[PDB]
Amino acid sequence: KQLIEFVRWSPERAQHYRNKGYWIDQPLTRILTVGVQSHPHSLAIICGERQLSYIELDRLSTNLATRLAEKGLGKGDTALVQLPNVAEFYIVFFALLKAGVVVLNALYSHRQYELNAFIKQIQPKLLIGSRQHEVFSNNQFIDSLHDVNLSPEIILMLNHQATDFGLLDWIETPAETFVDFSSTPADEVAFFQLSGGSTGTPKLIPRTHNDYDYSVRASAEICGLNSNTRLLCALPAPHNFMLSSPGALGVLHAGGCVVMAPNPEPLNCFSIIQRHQVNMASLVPSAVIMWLEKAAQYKDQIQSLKLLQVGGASFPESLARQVPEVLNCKLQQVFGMAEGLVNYTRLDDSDEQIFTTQGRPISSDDEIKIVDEQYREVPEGEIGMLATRGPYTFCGYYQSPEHNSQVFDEDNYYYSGDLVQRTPDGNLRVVGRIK
Ligand SMILES: Nc1ncnc2c1ncn2[C@@H]1O[C@H](COS(=O)(=O)NC(=O)c2cccc(O)c2O)[C@@H](O)[C@H]1O
Ligand SMILES: [Ca+2]
Ligand SMILES: [Ca+2]
Repeated sequence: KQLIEFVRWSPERAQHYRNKGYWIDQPLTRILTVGVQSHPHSLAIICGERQLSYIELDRLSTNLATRLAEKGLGKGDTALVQLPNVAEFYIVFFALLKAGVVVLNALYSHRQYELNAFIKQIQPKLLIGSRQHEVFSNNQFIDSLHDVNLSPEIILMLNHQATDFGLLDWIETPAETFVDFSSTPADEVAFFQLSGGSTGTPKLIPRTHNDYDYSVRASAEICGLNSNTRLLCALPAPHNFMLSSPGALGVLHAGGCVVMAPNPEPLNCFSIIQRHQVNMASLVPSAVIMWLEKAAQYKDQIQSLKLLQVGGASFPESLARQVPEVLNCKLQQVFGMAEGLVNYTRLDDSDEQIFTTQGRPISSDDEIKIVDEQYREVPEGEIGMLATRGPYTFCGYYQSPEHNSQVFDEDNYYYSGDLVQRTPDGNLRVVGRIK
C-alpha cells in the first residue's frame, strides 16, 4: 500500500512545470503505448539477429507484467535488475513500469559488494539477473541473502538452469489467472537511477515518470531524433546518458530503433554499425579514442553514422576536432548527471561552440548558479561550483537526509561538485571537480 518515499518538488514548482507543459502526467510507458498506436510494426529493438517491433515490445512486456502481478508484486514493491545489453533489458524495464514495481537497474559490471548494498537499501521482492554473471555463477550470493532475511520472494534468471524460474519463459507466455496492475502515478517514483559521482557505493536517485519522461521528450527534440534514427547502444543500457540523453527512451519516443552492442569495442561496433546502417552513437571519451585508433582502416564500415554524442568525462578539444575529420559525423557534446541536469551542444551551434564547450541545459527552466568557496555567484565567465535545480533534477537521494542536507542549499539547488564556467555565448565548460 505505501508507495516509495522521495523528496518532492515544491508545489509552486510542480505547478510551474505543468504550466509550461514539461510535466504532462503520463507514465513512462506513454513512449510505448503511443508507439504502438502510430507504427506498431516499426523496429524498436535490433539485437544481433532479432528484431522487436513496437508491438512485439509492448506485448512481451505486457506478458511479464501480468505474470509478476499474478504473484502479487506491484505498487509498493521494489525490484533489483541486473542484465547485459540485450533486448530483455527493455522488456523487463517496461514490464516493471507497467506493473508499478519501482526498479533499480544495476550495472552488469557491479559485483556482490554493490548488489548487496542495493538489496539492503531497497529490499526488493524481485530479483533478475544472469546465470552468466560471476555473482550468479553458483548460489553463494542468493543463499547468503537467506541468512539476513533479504531474500526476494521472486528471482528470475536469464540463461536459467532447469530448477530456475527462467526470465524468457516469464516473458514468452502470459499468466493463467488475470490480476490487476498499473503504473505508479506520474508524480511519484517510477524507478531508481544511480550516481557515478560516489566514493565506492553509488547513491540512489528516485526519478518520477513526469521528470524522466520530460527529460526524454525534450532530449529527442534537441537531437533531432525521428523515426529513421537508428541508435547504437554500446554503453551500459541502464546508464542515464544511454537510457535518456536522449538514449533508448529518446529514440523510442521518436519512433526509431535501438541497435544493441555488448560494449564499445571498435571492430565489433564498427561492424554492427555496418550491418544495421546505424546513424547515431553515444560514447564516453575513453571509447572515443579507441574508435579513433581504428576508424581510418574502417572508413567504409562506419560511413552511415551521422551523429556521435560524447559525454561522461572530460573531453579535450584536441580530440573533439578529430571526431568529424576521422569518424565522419557531426559531434554533439553532452554533460549530464544521473541526478538530473543535462547539457547539450545544439546541432546548429558553431564549430567552436561544439569543440570547446559542453553545451547548454535541456530546459529554459534549468536554473543554474556558479559559486565560489563562500557560496557567492562568481563574476560571469569565471570558474565556480555548479549548483542547479530544474523540472527534472532530483530533490534528494533515497533515504539519506544526512547527505541530502550536505549537498542541497536553502533554496533547493543541488551541488554536483563540478567546476564550470559560462562562456560568452551561453554554454557551459566543465573544467574540474571538487569534494
Ligand atoms: N561532458 C562531460 N565533460 C566532463 N565531465 C562530465 C561530462 N559529462 C558528465 N561528466 C561528469 O559525470 C558526472 C555525471 O555522472 S553520471 O554517471 O551521473 N552521468 C553522466 O556522466 C552523464 C553523462 C552524459 C549525459 C548524461 O545524461 C549523464 O547522466 C557529472 O557530474 C560530471 O562530473
Ligand atoms: Ca520480430
Ligand atoms: Ca557519416
